[PDB]
Amino acid sequence: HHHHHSWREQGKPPMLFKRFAFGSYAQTRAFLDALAALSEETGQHPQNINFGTTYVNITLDAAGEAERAFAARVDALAG
Amino acid sequence: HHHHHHSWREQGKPPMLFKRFAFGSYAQTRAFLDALAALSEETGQHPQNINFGTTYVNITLDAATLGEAERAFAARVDALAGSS
Ligand code: NI
Ligand code: NI
Repeated sequence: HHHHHSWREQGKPPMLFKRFAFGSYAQTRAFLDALAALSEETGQHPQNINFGTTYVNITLDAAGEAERAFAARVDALAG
Repeated sequence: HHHHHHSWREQGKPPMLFKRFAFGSYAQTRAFLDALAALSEETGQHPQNINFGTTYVNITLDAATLGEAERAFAARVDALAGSS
């Protein structure tokens, strides 16, 4: 049990989707920088990232244990 | 090479400008994304949405309009992609 907003599983070949919210552009930008660093280190890239000034939508495609662990590393970065 | 000189597309009910940029590698896409963040901070102008993968970036600009401030932002984004 935790207090993070859940990742939603959807689509025929399943995907994990989550919308992260931030209080300002600077907080969104700082998170996107840490998310880029995470993908660069791991070689694991979400299938899609899209963002505005106060939100980041992330979609992870089925490679599973590894997808859930990457979603947990992203949740840890958000807070 | 990919082509970055195509026109921005005008689309949607309150008009928006839309363009997709494609790159040959993650390094090139990432350099463009980092330069786009610097541009937004320089201008204080932020796209409505930036939507990307490892080899492409889709940008949507909203009406402040649409006027010349939005078109000038679009042209500076083209110059970051190598088109001027
Ligand atoms: Ni052409
Ligand atoms: Ni050519």
